[PDB]
Amino acid sequence: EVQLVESGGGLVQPGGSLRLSCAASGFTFSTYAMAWFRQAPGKEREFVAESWSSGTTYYGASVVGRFTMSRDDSKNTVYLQMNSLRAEDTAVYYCAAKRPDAGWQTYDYWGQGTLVTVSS
Repeated sequence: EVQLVESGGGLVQPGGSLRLSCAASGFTFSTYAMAWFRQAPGKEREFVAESWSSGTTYYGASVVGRFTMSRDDSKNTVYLQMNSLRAEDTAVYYCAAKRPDAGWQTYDYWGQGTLVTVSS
């Protein structure tokens, strides 16, 4: 079955940086959109970033200019580079995958997440 596996979570101080990665298999990676979402304690899941093999990449309003996402289609891996981290970036971060022929909010596959804590 499809696997999406996040790596890289942990504790970072405010102002620090952290890079997450997500390894994908079991579906046609090159044609899907890959995305990062996050869920802060007790809140609804929030869009973070999305990237297509065409190069098109875009971000949530709260993170644009601080986070960057990249994809390595040759290695079935995506990355989230998080800079200038803030306490309110604390969340479980999830990788997700979306078919090119699905509605723009329909994500078929979800990783199990990685915890990121930003605290002094």
